[PDB]
Amino acid sequence: MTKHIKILVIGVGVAGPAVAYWLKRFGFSPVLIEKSAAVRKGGQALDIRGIATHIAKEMGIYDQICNMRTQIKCGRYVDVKGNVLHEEQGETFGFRQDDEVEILRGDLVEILMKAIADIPCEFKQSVIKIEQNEDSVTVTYKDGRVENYDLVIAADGIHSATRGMVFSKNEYQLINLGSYVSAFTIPNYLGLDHMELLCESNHKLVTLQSDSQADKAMAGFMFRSKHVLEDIRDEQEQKHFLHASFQNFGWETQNILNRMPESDDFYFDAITQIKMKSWTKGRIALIGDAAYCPSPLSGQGNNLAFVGAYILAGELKKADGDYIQAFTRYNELLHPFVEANQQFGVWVSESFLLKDDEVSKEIAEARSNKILAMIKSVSNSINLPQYE
Ligand SMILES: Cc1cc2nc3c(=O)[nH]c(=O)nc-3n(C[C@H](O)[C@H](O)[C@H](O)COP(=O)(O)OP(=O)(O)OC[C@H]3O[C@@H](n4cnc5c(N)ncnc54)[C@H](O)[C@@H]3O)c2cc1C
Repeated sequence: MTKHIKILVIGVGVAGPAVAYWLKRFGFSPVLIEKSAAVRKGGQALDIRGIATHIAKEMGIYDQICNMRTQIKCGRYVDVKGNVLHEEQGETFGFRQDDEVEILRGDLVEILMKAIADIPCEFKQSVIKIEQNEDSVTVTYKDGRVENYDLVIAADGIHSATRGMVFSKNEYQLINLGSYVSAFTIPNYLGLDHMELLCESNHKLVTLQSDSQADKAMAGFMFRSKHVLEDIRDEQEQKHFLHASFQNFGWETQNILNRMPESDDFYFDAITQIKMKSWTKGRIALIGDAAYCPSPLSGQGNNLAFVGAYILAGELKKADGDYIQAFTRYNELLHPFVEANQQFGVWVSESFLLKDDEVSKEIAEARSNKILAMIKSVSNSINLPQYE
């Protein structure tokens, strides 16, 4: 029966715990593994918008998520001289409305994990080899130990090890949107109070905010550049590149970068999308960022994770565990919605920053209203199946 189907879920992020929840709810018995020692605190702020809110509510975690929501009261577009060009309330500023809500990743994962306390999960575990035939998937762990599963569902992030292990270069594209993103936490030297400031130029923008930690501020950088690092993983090269890339930006960049060396949660990566004709191969399926990351410019990453988790578990349910039928349904039903939200992210990468002109209240406001409407449109551009 479905209960006795062995399913390995790799990655305790959003998609992994999400798909584990729905699989369990739909009569299956999944198990989770995680490379990290434990759930990482805080981190990037995730949007739960569109249909993802409906899924969250059915999961019985929506009120919990709201209890832990970000509490930015005010967002401001400012020029390099610190003048306020355009101001908006927090939710509107983040292009959210209605029941939509923003929550830090770590907080959301903790909530997700509490919702699946009955599901076996093993941290500090890593898969080093995967092999499958028609009957089974053989998983080799770090210590050389081996186990067999009927199915493996990998939710191990945009830099998916599993994707590289299972798929060839012809079976997926890493789509570069010609821009970089960086973020780190610093002392709230400005004394921001549940407020975010955003300053921008023709190719770059810098954000600075404080929210749930009063004596801390989260700095953000987004910019376009065709430059390539000799080693994109080299944190020292990242900080040198970022500093040199913003040396003449003005505004608070000097004050922010002066505090960068002492920040301990530094993050830097290219803005990238994962494009796959098929998210699956035999008994293995990718999900979440590993399968179809829409990049931070889309704001749809979380949305796609929840929807993917719901549909995949659903189609497996309807197929009574027949993964071949389910995986096909998984690819067909979900791709257009993924592609829609990915194209939105691409659009943001190409037209959010003013090409020629300097920002003003009129532009900031019109652009804000336009993005709010458009994101609402794409985030709801799928008709969610009812598996129950
Ligand atoms: C700077 C930034 C800002 C963002 N902003 C937004 C936003 O505003 N709105 C939005 O909707 N989305 C945003 N996103 C995207 C969003 O964070 C993700 O799409 C979402 O968390 C879903 O990710 P996931 O669960 O598929 O994988 P992840 O959240 O990356 O989790 C993967 C998990 O698997 C683990 N793992 C990794 N490799 C392995 C391995 N080999 N073996 C075992 N475990 C492994 C990781 O430690 C992690 O816990 C942003 C992303 C970034 C980087």
